[PDB]
Amino acid sequence: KSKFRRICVFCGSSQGKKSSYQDAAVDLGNELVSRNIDLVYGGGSIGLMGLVSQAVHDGGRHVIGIIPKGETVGEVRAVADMHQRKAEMAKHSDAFIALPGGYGTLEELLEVITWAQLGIHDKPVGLLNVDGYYNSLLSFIDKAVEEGFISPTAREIIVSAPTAKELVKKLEE
Amino acid sequence: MQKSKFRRICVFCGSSQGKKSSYQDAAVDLGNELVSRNIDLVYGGGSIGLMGLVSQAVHDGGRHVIGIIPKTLMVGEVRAVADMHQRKAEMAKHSDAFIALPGGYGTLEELLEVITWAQLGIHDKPVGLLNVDGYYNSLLSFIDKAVEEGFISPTAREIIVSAPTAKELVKKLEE
Ligand SMILES: [Mg+2]
Repeated sequence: KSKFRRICVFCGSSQGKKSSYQDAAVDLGNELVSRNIDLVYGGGSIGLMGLVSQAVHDGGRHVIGIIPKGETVGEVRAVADMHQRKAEMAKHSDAFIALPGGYGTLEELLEVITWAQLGIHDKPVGLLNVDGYYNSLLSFIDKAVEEGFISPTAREIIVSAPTAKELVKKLEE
Repeated sequence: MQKSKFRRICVFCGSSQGKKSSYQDAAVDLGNELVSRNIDLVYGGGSIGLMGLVSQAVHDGGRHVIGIIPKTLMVGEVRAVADMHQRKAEMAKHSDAFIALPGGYGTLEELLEVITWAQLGIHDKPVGLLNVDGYYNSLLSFIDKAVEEGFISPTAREIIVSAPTAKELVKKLEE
């Protein structure tokens, strides 16, 4: 049995131009279903977001979408604002994984990393770096670990892998 | 004869001062740019790393400085709010634009949050990067990618303004 009851997945509300990223989202969803882990997410039915949330739901697992202020599958939670949204999503998950996404996923994925670095939480954090999507952002962190702004230890907060299967294999340890 | 359209700008940055003095000079020049433009500061609230260099530079220059700190722990004014989220909200509400000097996870998260809100149209405050010796080059390239793969609209990439010096950066923010 997985040490996680729920994993908060941040990802593209857009589907992207490559079916490769779309298949990853679906696979990640099936990985949660198989490992008996439920899904926490930002809600809605659009983009890689829809796929994984629908994939997890279709597989029979529980899905919770937390929105601020398309349709959200599973249990929906509407909160005050985007701050409360990130507050809530992070207060009910046992790990955070980001799939390729845009500014949205970045910020959320970074606040959580900053929170894990500051001690606020120690949940694992992972990047599903498919087709090299996150390569640069991943080198920038290194540029940040080289110049003196991020410690080699905090850099390790970021777990990465090219596929959902292997990716979860690392978070579980 | 010159007036900036900014009552105050918010500055985020590295808890450290970076390994290159070129980064420290950029934080000093940035504060001297705000002063030279009669722009006050909206920053965190410490005396270490780059934060200290830019806030003290603005203070010495005789401009107003406001630093918001989470009341958890513990120049110019000092405010303490409940949590880290209320911190960003105040800092964002009390400033006209946003700029980032080199920094780590926290700086990058403060930045992506205000940039993301501009994307959603919540606010229209300019956001800029003080690119010291190419520090953010790879971040700018990742975004370029996040534009080619269809996750960041061609226009949303233009939210991030950037330049190698504080003067060159504030001119771009002015528009
Ligand atoms: Mg841990």
